[PDB]
Amino acid sequence: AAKDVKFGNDARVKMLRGVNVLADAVKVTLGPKGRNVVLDKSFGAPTITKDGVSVAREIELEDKFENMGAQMVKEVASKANDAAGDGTTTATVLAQAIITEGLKAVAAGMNPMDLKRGIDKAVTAAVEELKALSVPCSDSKAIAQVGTISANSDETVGKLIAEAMDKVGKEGVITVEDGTGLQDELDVVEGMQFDRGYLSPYFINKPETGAVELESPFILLADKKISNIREMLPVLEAVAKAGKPLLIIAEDVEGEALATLVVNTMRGIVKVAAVKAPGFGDRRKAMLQDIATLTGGTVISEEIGMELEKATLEDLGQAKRVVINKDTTTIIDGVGEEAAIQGRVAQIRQQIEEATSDYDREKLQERVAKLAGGVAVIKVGAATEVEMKEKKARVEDALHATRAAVEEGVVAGGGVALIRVASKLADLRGQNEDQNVGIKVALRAMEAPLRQIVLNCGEEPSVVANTVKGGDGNYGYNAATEEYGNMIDMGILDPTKVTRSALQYAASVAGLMITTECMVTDLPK
Amino acid sequence: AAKDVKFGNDARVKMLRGVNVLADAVKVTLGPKGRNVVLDKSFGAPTITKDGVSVAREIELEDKFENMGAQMVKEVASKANDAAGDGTTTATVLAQAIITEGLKAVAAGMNPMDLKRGIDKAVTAAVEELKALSVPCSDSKAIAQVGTISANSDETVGKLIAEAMDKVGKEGVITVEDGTGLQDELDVVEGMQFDRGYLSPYFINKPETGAVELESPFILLADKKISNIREMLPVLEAVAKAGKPLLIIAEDVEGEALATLVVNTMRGIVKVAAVKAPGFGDRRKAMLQDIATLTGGTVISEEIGMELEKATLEDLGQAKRVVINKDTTTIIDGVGEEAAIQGRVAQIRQQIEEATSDYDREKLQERVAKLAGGVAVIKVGAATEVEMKEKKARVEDALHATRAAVEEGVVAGGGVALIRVASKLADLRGQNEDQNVGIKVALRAMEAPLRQIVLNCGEEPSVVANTVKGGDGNYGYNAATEEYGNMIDMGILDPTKVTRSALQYAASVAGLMITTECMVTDLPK
Amino acid sequence: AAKDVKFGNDARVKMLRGVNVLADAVKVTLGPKGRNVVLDKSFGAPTITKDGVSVAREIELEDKFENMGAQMVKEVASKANDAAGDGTTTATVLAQAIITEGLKAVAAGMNPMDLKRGIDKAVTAAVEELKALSVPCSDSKAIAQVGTISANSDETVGKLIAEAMDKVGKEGVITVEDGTGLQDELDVVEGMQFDRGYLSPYFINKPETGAVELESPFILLADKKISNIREMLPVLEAVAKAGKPLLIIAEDVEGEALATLVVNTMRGIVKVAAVKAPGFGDRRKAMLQDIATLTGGTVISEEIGMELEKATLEDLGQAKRVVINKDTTTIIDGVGEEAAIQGRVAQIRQQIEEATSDYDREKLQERVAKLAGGVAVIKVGAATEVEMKEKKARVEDALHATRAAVEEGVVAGGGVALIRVASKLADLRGQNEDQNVGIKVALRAMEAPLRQIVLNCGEEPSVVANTVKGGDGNYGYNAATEEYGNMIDMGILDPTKVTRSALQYAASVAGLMITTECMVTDLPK
Ligand SMILES: Nc1ncnc2c1ncn2[C@@H]1O[C@H](COP(=O)(O)OP(=O)(O)OP(O)(O)=S)[C@@H](O)[C@H]1O
Ligand SMILES: Nc1ncnc2c1ncn2[C@@H]1O[C@H](COP(=O)(O)OP(=O)(O)OP(O)(O)=S)[C@@H](O)[C@H]1O
Ligand SMILES: Nc1ncnc2c1ncn2[C@@H]1O[C@H](COP(=O)(O)OP(=O)(O)OP(O)(O)=S)[C@@H](O)[C@H]1O
Repeated sequence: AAKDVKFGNDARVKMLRGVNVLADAVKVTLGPKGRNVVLDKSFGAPTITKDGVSVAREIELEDKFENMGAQMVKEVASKANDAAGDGTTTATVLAQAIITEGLKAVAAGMNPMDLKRGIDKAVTAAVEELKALSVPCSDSKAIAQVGTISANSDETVGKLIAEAMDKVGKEGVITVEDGTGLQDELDVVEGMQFDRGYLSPYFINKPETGAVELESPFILLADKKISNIREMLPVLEAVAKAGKPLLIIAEDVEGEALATLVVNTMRGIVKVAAVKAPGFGDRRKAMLQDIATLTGGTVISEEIGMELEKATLEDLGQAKRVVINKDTTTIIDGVGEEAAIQGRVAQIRQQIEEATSDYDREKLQERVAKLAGGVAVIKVGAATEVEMKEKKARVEDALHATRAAVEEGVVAGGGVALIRVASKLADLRGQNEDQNVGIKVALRAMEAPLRQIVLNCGEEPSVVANTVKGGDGNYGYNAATEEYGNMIDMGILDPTKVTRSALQYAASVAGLMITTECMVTDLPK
Repeated sequence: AAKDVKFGNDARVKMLRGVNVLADAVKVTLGPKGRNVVLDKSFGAPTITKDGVSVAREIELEDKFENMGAQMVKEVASKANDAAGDGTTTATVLAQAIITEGLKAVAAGMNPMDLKRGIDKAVTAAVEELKALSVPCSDSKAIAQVGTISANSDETVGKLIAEAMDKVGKEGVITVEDGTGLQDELDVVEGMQFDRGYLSPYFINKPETGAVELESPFILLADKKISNIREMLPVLEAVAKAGKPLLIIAEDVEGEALATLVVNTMRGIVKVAAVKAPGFGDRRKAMLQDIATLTGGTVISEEIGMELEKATLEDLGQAKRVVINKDTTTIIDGVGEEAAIQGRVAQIRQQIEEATSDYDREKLQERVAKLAGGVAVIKVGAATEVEMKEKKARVEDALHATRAAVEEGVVAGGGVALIRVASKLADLRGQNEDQNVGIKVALRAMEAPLRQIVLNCGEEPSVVANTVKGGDGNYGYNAATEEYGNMIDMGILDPTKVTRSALQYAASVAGLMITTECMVTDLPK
Repeated sequence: AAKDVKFGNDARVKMLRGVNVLADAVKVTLGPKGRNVVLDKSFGAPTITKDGVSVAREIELEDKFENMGAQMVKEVASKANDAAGDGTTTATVLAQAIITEGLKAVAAGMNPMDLKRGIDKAVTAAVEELKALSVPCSDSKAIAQVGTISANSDETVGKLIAEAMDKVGKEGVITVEDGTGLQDELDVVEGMQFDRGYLSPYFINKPETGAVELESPFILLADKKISNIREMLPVLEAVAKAGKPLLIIAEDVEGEALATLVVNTMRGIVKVAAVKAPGFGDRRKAMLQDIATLTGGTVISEEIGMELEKATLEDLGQAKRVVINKDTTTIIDGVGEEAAIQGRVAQIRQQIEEATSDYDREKLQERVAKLAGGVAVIKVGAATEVEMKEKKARVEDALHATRAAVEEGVVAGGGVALIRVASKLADLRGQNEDQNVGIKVALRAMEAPLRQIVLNCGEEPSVVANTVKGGDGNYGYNAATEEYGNMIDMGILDPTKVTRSALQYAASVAGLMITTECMVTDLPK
């Protein structure tokens, strides 16, 4: 239809208003002293939440221009949340700071492209500087410490994460569900993890988590493009007779199949989920064979000649559980015999031995790693179900933070990492005045998180920020106790990966917003 | 859709207006001299009630922000009602007082978080002070007295509840039914009680009471989740042939099952209500076996291999009547033979003997307690049906108040307990000026119930409050007779539990509301 | 009446709008290719002028705040005009450029005071750079050249002014009148020069010239502060009998005295003007005695004991013509006998000889200089009266430009002096980022005059400015012939005192207006 076009400074001020609204709403909740934000619910009492993700998710604006500016900032912040699993409001605060200052400079007649270049130079220098500040978190002691800190200062969860990491390995797989007993337990069983997301969001049976949980499902294996609904009617009838949930592994699923599966799930007769095939090409076929070995299933490929119509329940694979993250999968305790798994591992090991290509050898090495290490499973232990769910959530987020710290490292949190790298990069200069201004904008915007935390605490942000800058090393402000001190000693730690991702994504969105003039949208109707 | 966002002081004033409206509407009906409140009935004459619960339930405003604030206060007040049984209007009055004073202080630039900390410290000291002031109510004489006072000064109900408590036990199960003869009767038979709530409010066949009553129903004992309606279609055919209502106890039911059961109940062909299974894991199965032994039913579990499709009426359990409270269940006189009942009791007794874990032994002990003590049945006795209903309601609310007093204790009522606690804590001080102001706000808000009661009586609230404060012990104001005196001599008594719950929940909602800035809601349309 | 107060950024934008309006209106007429501007005349046809002063004088805006901004810029531009004589539009263009860029920077969040400091540092460096670039104009050849260039390329007036200044002296005083014959005439006669302005503008009998012309007037000479009108009634009667205009030398006059003189001049019976006494103190008395010697008058002083009431026509002095200026005064051919003039000159010469104080000796030296050099009179010569007026105006403005060039020097005009200065000062840096920005604002605003001239010519200003910057020395753009070349060779020359004053005053107003927060006015009524 017709579309209103606003280009020039008016577009920029609309975008600025939108990012301002979203950033205020979401930054009010940053830190331990984050002030509550109450979101209206359609039916029943409103929810109260200091979680930045929820308040950001529930933000849409009336007028299209500032609404889409807010949507851009929200999308990049959610991307940052997906990258590291944390640091959403930090990313949005860094965004709001950089966009505000950069758009002020652009209104000041500066060249937007040079500002973009200066901000990019500043942020890459800050990223490598943070990598210089990073403290390794390889020892199990720091693993337990960060697990404790992430989960509201609980030592048991940190201990559990430490033991799981010791058992399954540094880069293994860790999952958590509920346990029957009051005591936490640990076990390791052959499993899986390949990075593929669900085809449609509607497969989520528990929206609050964002994944699915199929207790004892079948699993299908297919190297063939899902073309017609007629191909999987026999398996649908079989699974309906079985009264048991089902999963689908396919090369790709067509939109008509998307509509059919969504309709079937809404009907509730069959609980079917589908996910993209992992890997690619002959590697994809080999790992599909690995999954068939795991679950006792069989790969149905057109080249072989078999068809999805000729599929019996015996041909289908099985597992005792499966969870699909938004961009990852995990099957646990494949029914397939362990002797066959060992044989397949040995076969791929000789494939590694004969391998000459470096990247193919890396693919084979990670294939044997994921096929032999399996998955470590955690079961939470307490008395009542409310504490089951809350402690399960604590374990989940602590595991996310701990793995993020293991991947890259851990730096003194509380927003002092950014302060320290900013003070380090005080002498950075670009190729002209505009690039220098952009660099200074980035540097002064990287002080935003600490200032916001202090403002939420109620103290004067400028005084605390100046005091923190005066100190050196990890000297910083404690929001909880309102006392200065070595941030690492008091346990306030934030994974280097989360801060790096938040900073980089905020810089990316801010640079992309600074260099925008035209903005086409539907008419207000 | 688009969402209007209001953050800052305007959010606070909107929420203050909403709580003011709800608090006025519900506090006008506090105490014995509560003024009547009139509400719409869509068809017919309006209803008239001094009951705070109804007037609070029917309040929800037109503009979104104050509406949602009123919804917060209403939700917390209803939570207090569910926890204790009464004290809803007291909770809302305390919440209004604390909100008004706290927001007035926050407008004065005081730190919201410190105010919340001060209020929390004050209310914790207040709660332990109430526990200090608590008077035990273990004697049957005070049990009868509180039962009499709760039920509009009726001694017969106090006598009945005293006899029932003596017969079954202190922490037994008490139930009230309708009797044939004018004389009141009492009989105790093997029964059940586990704390689980209904899946959907639509199961409620009697909305005014909040539960359901099934005369001589079947009960379907299950162990797995409900995946398809096909699993219990033969059960539905059997219960339709029987023409007698049915209940479902199972691990869980899903959304399509809820829709199916709601549609079936609206049809009226089958009267079916489902409830979540009790316990957790192995003890869940143990108490399911206990239910099987009570009702003569059989546990259906996929692990055993049994399926819901092959369900026969003989396999179904039975009872002579069933009532499911909003968050509790009771089955009375399970048809199952009593012999197996004491066999199971003895078995679990030896399980207690061999038990080494303390909490598992506690679960086994409460299991044998609930399996041996059974349920008390107290059928009301009078001439006509109108007095049947009103006296049944009186027995219900008197039972709630009496058990609440038994659990914790009983303190001087009329709002004097809070006055005495506030006077005791007059010297409490926090860590700075803001926490001190918060503590003083809580303390001066503790005088709201007595002041409101006196204002409803039409006297001068400040004069009566000052006179009560001048006195010591339990010296207070008898609203009914408009004369001072020892509040316990004339029997005006409040359970410690209800006052404690009201105070704590008012403090909690006040802490959440004081520290709120952002408020997102749909546009006014 | 009440007063509307506007402080903050809205004040800056209001002032910016006002100065933008004034600057556009007045800058359209800059340079030789200045576009015509049409003003409005209350009665008759509109006037048409390319003169910047005329268009600026007639601009005041309906909105009060814009009007205050415009009036500030107009005041400082008129002050710049008064300092040198020509360069009003250049001053306004510089002021507009600096104001626009500086207020844009202030909106960019930079410190106004540091911006003002940077601009002041830049303009001081620019002023000393102009003094470096200055070329002496002592030779009569360049004097005739600049006289020709100022007077629309007329060589005769350049010749005349050269001869006159050779006759009198470098720092002499030059005057122009109308001659009976078509041939130009020149003569030197004993005269006077002291710097004092008219007490009220209403004394101006010729508003288009801003001065008074009294043919053969009497001159009063008084050292006493005017007190009452009765003191000069007898002299007023005497001069009314004489039927001749009068001029008054007095220590000072008050409100009622000047009001009565204004009333009398409006009546037209007596055409009397009054000017403040020159200098100060015993020097004032000594050169009042010099004036008495010049005109044959007498000093009337209370200390001597003589009063203004006792004043005969013989006591009054005489001259053959007198002209007042806004801040200057000259009397020509005092009737006083030349022998007395020589005697007084000798007396003050011996006073110089005995003088020991350096500054008193300087006053004595300039006193003898003005008492011996006298005045120059240049009678313009042509046929008709219209060319009489236009050539007299040409002589006046050429004389102003030539004396301005003689005082300080002459630099390559056409706006390239400032271009070269800005290019020279490209490496100047302040004490921080804000001062650096202010310096760059001043430097980029120095290019405004040439850009505006080129834009008036219709060419692309950026291209011509870049070409001129590329060249070095006095290479520049000729607006009239639209071809590049050497300014000195092409005769486009500007006094170094006309450009310095414009630049300094533009910088002064820009600094004074950048650091303006609050701005009160009267209500719009
Ligand atoms: N008590 C504390 N005092 C100071 N800084 C803290 C404290 N607790 C956490 N942080 C820091 O807060 C940053 C993360 O922001 P928070 O909102 O507090 O936590 P979060 O779980 O990351 O929430 P978001 O919305 O994802 S940023 C990290 O740099 C932590 O080191
Ligand atoms: N005769 C009395 N004199 C003084 N106070 C009384 C008297 N009778 C009851 N009260 C008090 O009045 C309050 C009763 O409040 P209600 O009007 O029943 O509402 P509520 O108990 O706060 O909550 P609900 O859900 O409405 S019962 C309690 O604090 C009693 O202690
Ligand atoms: N032929 C020319 N080529 C280029 N520039 C010229 C030429 N003739 C004059 N100029 C410049 O044009 C400007 C003359 O400006 P004007 O229009 O006279 O206003 P102004 O001199 O700034 O002030 P006033 O009071 O109006 S005279 C000076 O900067 C001259 O150096």
